[PDB]
Amino acid sequence: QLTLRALERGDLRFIHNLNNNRNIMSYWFEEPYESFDELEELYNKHIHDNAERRFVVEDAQKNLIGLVELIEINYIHRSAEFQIIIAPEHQGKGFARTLINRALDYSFTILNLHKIYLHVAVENPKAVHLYEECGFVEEGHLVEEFFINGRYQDVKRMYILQSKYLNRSE
Amino acid sequence: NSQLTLRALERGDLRFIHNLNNNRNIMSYWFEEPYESFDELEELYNKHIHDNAERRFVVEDAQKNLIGLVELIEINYIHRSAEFQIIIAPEHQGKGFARTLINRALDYSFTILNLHKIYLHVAVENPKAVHLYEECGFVEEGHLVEEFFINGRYQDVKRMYILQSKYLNR
Amino acid sequence: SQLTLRALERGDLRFIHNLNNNRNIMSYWFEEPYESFDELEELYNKHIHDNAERRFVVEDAQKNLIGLVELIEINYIHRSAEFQIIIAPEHQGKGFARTLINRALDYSFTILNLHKIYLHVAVENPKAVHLYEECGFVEEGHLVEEFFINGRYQDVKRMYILQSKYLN
Amino acid sequence: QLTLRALERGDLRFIHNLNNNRNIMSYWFEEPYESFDELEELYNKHIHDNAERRFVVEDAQKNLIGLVELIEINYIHRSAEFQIIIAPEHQGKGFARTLINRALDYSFTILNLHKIYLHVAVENPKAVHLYEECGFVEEGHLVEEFFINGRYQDVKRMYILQSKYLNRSE
Amino acid sequence: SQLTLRALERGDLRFIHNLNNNRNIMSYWFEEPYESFDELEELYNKHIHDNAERRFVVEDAQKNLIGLVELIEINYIHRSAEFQIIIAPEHQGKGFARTLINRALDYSFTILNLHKIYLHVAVENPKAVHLYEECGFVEEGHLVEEFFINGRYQDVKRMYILQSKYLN
Amino acid sequence: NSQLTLRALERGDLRFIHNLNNNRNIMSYWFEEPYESFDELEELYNKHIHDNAERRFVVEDAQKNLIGLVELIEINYIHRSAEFQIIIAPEHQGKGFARTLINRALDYSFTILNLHKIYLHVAVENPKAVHLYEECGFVEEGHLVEEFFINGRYQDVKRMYILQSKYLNR
Amino acid sequence: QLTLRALERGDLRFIHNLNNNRNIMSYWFEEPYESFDELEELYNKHIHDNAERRFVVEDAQKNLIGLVELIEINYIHRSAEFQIIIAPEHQGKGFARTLINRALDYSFTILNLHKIYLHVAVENPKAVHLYEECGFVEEGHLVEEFFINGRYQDVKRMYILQSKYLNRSE
Amino acid sequence: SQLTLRALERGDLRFIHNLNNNRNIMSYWFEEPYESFDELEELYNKHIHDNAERRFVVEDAQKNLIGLVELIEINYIHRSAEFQIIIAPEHQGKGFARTLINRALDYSFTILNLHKIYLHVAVENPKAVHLYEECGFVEEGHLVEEFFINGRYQDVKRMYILQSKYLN
Amino acid sequence: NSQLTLRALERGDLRFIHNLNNNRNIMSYWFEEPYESFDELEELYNKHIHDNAERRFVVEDAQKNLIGLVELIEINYIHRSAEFQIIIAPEHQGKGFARTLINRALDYSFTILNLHKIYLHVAVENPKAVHLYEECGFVEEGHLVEEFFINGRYQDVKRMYILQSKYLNR
Amino acid sequence: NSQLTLRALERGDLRFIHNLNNNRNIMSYWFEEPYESFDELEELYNKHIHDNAERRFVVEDAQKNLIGLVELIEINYIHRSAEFQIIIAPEHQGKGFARTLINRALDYSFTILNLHKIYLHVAVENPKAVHLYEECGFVEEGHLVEEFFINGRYQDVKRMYILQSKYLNR
Amino acid sequence: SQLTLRALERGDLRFIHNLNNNRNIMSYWFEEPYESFDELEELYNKHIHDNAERRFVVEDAQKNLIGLVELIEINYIHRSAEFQIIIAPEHQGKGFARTLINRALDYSFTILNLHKIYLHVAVENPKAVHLYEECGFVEEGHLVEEFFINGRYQDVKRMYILQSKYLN
Amino acid sequence: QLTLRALERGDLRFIHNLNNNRNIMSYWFEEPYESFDELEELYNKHIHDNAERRFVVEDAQKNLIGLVELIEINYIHRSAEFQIIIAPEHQGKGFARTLINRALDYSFTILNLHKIYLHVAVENPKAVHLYEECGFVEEGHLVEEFFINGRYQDVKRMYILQSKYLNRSE
Repeated sequence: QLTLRALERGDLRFIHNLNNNRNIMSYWFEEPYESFDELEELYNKHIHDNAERRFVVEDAQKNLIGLVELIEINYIHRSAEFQIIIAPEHQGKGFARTLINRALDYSFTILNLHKIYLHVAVENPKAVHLYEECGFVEEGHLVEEFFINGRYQDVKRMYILQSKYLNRSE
Repeated sequence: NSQLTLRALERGDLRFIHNLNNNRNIMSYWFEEPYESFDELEELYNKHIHDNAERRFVVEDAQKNLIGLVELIEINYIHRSAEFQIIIAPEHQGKGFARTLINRALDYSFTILNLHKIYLHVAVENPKAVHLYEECGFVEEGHLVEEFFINGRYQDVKRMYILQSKYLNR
Repeated sequence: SQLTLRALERGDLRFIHNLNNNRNIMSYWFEEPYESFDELEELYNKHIHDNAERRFVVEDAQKNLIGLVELIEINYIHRSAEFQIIIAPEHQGKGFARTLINRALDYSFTILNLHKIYLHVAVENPKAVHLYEECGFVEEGHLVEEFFINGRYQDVKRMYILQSKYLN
Repeated sequence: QLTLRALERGDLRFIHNLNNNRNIMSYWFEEPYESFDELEELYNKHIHDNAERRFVVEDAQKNLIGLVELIEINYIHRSAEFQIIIAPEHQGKGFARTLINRALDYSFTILNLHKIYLHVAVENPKAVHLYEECGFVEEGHLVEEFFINGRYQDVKRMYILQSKYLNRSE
Repeated sequence: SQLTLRALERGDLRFIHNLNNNRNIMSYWFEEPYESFDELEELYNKHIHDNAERRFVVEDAQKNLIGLVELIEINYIHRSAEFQIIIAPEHQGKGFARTLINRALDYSFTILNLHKIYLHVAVENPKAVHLYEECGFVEEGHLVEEFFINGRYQDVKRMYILQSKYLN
Repeated sequence: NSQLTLRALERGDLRFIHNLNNNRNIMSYWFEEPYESFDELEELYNKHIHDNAERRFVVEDAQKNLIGLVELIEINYIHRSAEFQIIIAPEHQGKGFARTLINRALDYSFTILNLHKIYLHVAVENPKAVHLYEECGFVEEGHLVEEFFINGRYQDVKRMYILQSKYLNR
Repeated sequence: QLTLRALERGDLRFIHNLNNNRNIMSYWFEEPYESFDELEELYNKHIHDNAERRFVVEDAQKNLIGLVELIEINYIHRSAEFQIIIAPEHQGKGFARTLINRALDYSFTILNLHKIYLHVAVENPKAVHLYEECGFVEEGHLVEEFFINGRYQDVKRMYILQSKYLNRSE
Repeated sequence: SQLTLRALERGDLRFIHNLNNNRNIMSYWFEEPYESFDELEELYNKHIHDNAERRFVVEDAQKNLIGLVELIEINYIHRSAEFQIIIAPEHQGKGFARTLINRALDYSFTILNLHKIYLHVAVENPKAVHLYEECGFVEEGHLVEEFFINGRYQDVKRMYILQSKYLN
Repeated sequence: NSQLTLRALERGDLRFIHNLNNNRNIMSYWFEEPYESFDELEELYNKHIHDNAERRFVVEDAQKNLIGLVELIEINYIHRSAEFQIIIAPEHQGKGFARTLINRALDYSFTILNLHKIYLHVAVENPKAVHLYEECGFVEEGHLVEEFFINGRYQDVKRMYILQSKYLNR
Repeated sequence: NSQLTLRALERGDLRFIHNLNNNRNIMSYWFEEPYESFDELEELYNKHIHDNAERRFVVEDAQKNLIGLVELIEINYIHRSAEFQIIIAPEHQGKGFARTLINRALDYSFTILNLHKIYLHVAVENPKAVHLYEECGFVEEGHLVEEFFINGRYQDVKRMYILQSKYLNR
Repeated sequence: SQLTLRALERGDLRFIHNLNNNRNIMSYWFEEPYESFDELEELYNKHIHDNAERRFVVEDAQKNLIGLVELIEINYIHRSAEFQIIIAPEHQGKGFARTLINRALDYSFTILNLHKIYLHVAVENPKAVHLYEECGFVEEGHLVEEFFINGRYQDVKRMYILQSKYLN
Repeated sequence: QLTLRALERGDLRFIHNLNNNRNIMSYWFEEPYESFDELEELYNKHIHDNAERRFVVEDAQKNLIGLVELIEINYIHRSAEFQIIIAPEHQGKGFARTLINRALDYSFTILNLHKIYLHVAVENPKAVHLYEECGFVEEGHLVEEFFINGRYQDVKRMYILQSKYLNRSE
């Protein structure tokens, strides 16, 4: 029922809405301010940048569900950072696990990456737990790494390896 | 009240900005010349799309009437300071929006941008505005003598500030 | 209160093009009455950010375009500028010049903080000379054969007014 | 009833038609081939070129009657070449003399030129005679100057001076 | 006679975008199935004048887009090129491949004056290998763990045909 | 007949040119590859707008149906020569337009461009076209051996010419 | 004995040395890091910028003594910020007062400015006192305005007016 | 015969830079005495092909640079220009001004075919006013508080001479 | 000791940097590929002249021998963090410069740039370097699993940090 | 004599050209203003490197002294005409080089460029030059009235020509 | 230990130009032996930042240039690259090839983290084929009439080695 | 003893000398005028043009002997035009046949071309004969193809095929 596809110029109004939402951008440790023009100019700049893959998530109806991104893709170390956003209107419909799996399938069966890692607020224990259920393991607890809502907060760095993902069941 | 929102300035808001920027009585509050072609406005908007030293916001109510403008300018990377400036459109002056909007600007400065100090300039000959700012936590740190040429003569201005520690501990 | 000056905009260029291609009108500015819309628009573009001029269109309360007022050669150090004005043919003879001249001076002296505004006017236009005198300008020069206009060289008055005089 | 005005981009389709007409271009010693794109690109190139003035001729109805041009304007010698075309549909309505006078008025009373000259085929004696009636005098008979319709042809160069034009009647 | 090859055009890019973002299809070309329309269109623009490739869309008599055929890495001296073809899902199983393969060879050999056409095909696609053999291609290589596809490295056949064989 | 006209190629004629340029049976007569995207065609058209070494014409009948193409290429400034090439669209082949169009091209070459020599190439294996050109005054000056690769083999072509003096004295 | 002249490209090595000196840049509230290339590229950028005047100070021997700058020159308000540096090797030779006077003469008798202001650390009372002796008066005491050597510090803003400078003695 | 005017060249810019940064000299031209060599050289470059000015350096027989003469704001239609001249400090008081003024007029009137040359001169420089009168210039304006110079606004004479007067 | 100095990287230091960047044993400490043409180095240096997100320093002794390199990268404007990296040239390893240089980098970060947190990466399999950093006040916040490909296999790295408040209060 | 050679103008000849172009007495023969900075000369030389409408030559003797300049300008592609102009440097005037150089220019025009007609302009008030040209085969085709402003007044000029057929059959 | 690979630099281009214009040498790479220094240098410039290749020059202990080694068509996903090597004529026959081949493999497998290195070698060069076999490469293709070389089409072996085999 | 190698920028002075020599350029039907700047700019333009190969000929001493070029290389028809120049000082030393063979070897054994053709004046029978001895055969006698030294002249077009060159001896 859910499909990941490449980000397109016609999806930019959707991204713009997310990028200016304080409560969504807080999960990505980003400032919730971006004019359409900054957004669109940065999109243009990175069209041919091989160090990132940005995906939009659609349901069968072709409602826009959210965003998945693989960034800082490094081709010697074969690692990338994974980050995901599910739009407020679709939060709590049970789609996260499916989309995490899609991202990992893409990473490990298409791009042939070795390692995917992510950052998650220590004060978001529900997401830490979801990630662990999907196979990620804590490799760091970064102290006062990000300033979020008036104070410095700690974050977990978590990872999963291609070997585990592909071979755990063997 | 909670009805008001601050959001990034967008290209579709420029006709509203053009109107304020060509209004002598609105520009006088910012000590700026009330002359700007749409082309100058737009080309400067284009020039500063990626300028990290400013944040320009448009104020809207629940029905999306444009209420005014809030800007943080001269944002400094080391000293962690910025200048706050505001414009409430004539038809909305005196409604009680100002205190709310000042608090929103400070929240953005202190809880998102992680700045140390916000300062502003306001005319000595506008004592009721000075009073309002005092009630909002700003304190006078300077009284600049004959600083700006306005309406045929030079005027004095107060320089007023507030620090992050004070805002966050009130 | 009825007449207002506002910055020249791209949508006003057809009006300007019309005045700029009118022989009678451009003779008051000592300018050649030929300018394609492309030359006009390209020069407009070129000077968007030029701090040395301020070009204004005059509008009545109904938003009819009445004329143009310009402050040019604005100098940073000397604090002087040249003033020029055109009232469209369909609106001359309605007594608007005085109001418009005073608005230009108010702008120069209360907003731009200039020290001196000067202008040039044909010696053969004594009515305009008299009007400028009534508004406080005084002759400081009688330029001999300064401009070629309709087959002959003509003389022009240079007239000025200071900030100190205007504000007092 | 006739008016000369600056050539505009919206008159280019009219010029294009003239510029591709063998029997009209022969009077100007030009090749009758010009794509709209060549025409338009050359127009663009010369927008700010002070060495030429191109005019379109209209009647009161605002029918396009023809073209008058002053080219190779030199500002030390104060001379320019005059050339005119009346569209086929308006030839023989007696407009040439009026338009020659307009061009001379412009040259001598606006641009303050000293001398206007023109070239006319020796085999176009009617035009040589019209020009003489309007004050031009032959200063040259250029031998085999131009290749026109399969052979080299001779042309008259003719001129008029500002002094004569302005002062003849005095 | 029903199917035709013609040059790829800008109006065909939505069709290509669809195939280029389809995982199943792009697996036949050993390519990553992600390409924004902007990347596609920008690369199209970049290669307009590139003599080293010829990209074709396949159309039936009704002008339905059936697939794509490409001649790439066309070499000037060696007179070789790589052939690749995609038939859209909605049109596979209709027996068009043979016709299309022959059209690509006709183009290469009767129009471009090439000496050799080669292709790559997954060892795990024996039906495609057999089809290419029927059309005159012969295996010249069995490339070991050449491409990573769906979580593992796969082997591919390299197959070729010469102009001399095709024309005789 | 006199119904046919030659005129400069224009941007609005390019869809017609695209059609001919992608037709294998039309391009074979010019020894050119029948593949050209509209973008290649248009960008090359743009590139050559001001190229004085060619003249490209479109043929139209009285009702403005597009009949074909005539081109003079490789026009040389010193040697006063050019290559003539023609295409009559399939639906108009065999109507008797060709002789007229060849005469129009020669008239343009000799009476307007003042060229000395026009030459052309035509397939030896198309003897009836060779004959037509002979009837039109062209004479064979070469028989180029295996000059062009066409349809899987090399073909010979005649090189045929006509001089200005012959055309103008017939 | 001392002369102020425009900054030149051959003075850039001198400026580079000052700009990378922690104890000199602290007086200007600037970070003491600037590659020659950043310096030179910024110089190039600002060649025609009318909002600043940068001067080098020489003695009769043509030793480079220091730097004087007028920045943020505003031509409606007629104000500018003054800042000065005397090289370490020339500190304490009694040149500051002379160079302050030179700067004020330039400001008020050449550029026709109305007001010059400066910023000086509250913890640099000797300089505050020198400035007062030269006619500047405190108009502000800016609280925690700048981060300097591990902590936020206060600064005085001080000014002098053209009227006072020119007319005090009258 | 000893003194000559020739076009300004790139190798003369150090001389100009020196005069342009000299307070006493630039006061005669009502200009700010600050110009980096880069601003000077960049402006020189910008105006290489500008037809509205002619800048000259003055040389004696030994090729010593004596001064500068400029014809600026040359107008195409009105056939007027402004003349300005500087004689380097080391060469003032040698009586060269008269010769140089006449050379500038010869250029304007016998080469550029101008109708009018005008200049501006400080009212507080009566010796220069007298010299220009001796060379045929006459006052046509007394501009009030036209330029700010050394802390105060000063008046300047505008003076002119016509081609007809010069050639006869 | 006090003999060592940090200063901005300059173009004349690039041959020294080229040497380190092409040394497999030096680059291994930074998890980077030891291949960089002088042209790549120089062009990237040019590209980043005005990049405010990094500070690159060269270390010199009293006699100006080049000792090594210190860099603060990924400097963030909001979170007030940066990554610290160091290289001591082979001939100067083991001399006792490292502790000094680490303290100099922290002083710059905390007393000039006003950063909140400095972190670094160091190989788990280089325990003595880990120990040194611990003695210098860094604490382990992560142990990144198979993070980098080095010499034919993946290696783990410690992520270690220090905060401004700790450095400034020691 | 046969000692003289014509060759293409080169960049290393521009100082010689600068000298002639700034000489009032040399430029008067061409009716041009004797003012040209080296930069104007050089930049125009650069602009016209590929201009096919002119051929500029430098004259040298056997010992390579620069003798003068010969130019063919306004070379027309259809009409097969050009304007001939010459300058003999002052020190070489009166030596008998002129007739030779005129014949060399005509040989180039008629035997290499295949032009039909060469014309020139020469002052009516320089009758001995007119005579020389007549002896060289040029014939007067015009007497242009007050064509050029020279030395304070307008002067008349002869327009003289020679045709290819006459030159080639003498 | 005597021989080293280092990145190609601008100062090494004369050496490369010499090899690139040598017919005998370039025949081993199936390349045309013509390249002006300007084409070479311009292409070098173009590819400075191209991540898909690594070009190396080989030096002995005395810094004499011995040869060139290149890793090209480096692929991001498949983790494959093509290896090619040239030893200058004056240095062939000294037994350096083995060392250099192993250095290229060490780079590919221990630094670039590649999965597969392949190469092409003329069937008519059995000595080179044997040397590559000794270094662990195995034939995966025999490409028929792949390259035109000295008047005829020649066959080439494609040979490969995997990371797993090299590291174990 | 003779070697062909790619043309280089340091050979341009040699080419310039040839390109300005009337008696050498006549063999190539080119105008003998080319400034160094035109030459060098055209060289630059064509650096990457795959449709030509330009070679210089050296002897063992590394004297520059002449030039060989393959131009208009077409990669579908596999044909190119061959042209050669031997410098005047080396004419008649018997090098032509060797250099023709070198060019043919390059064409047919390196570039894999099918056909090489050339143009040679009918009035240069010695060269026609040399070419025939080297295997070229006349395929055309082009009538009044080129204007050379005051009149139109005829030229032979001659060719040789790869099949003949490679297989004649088999």
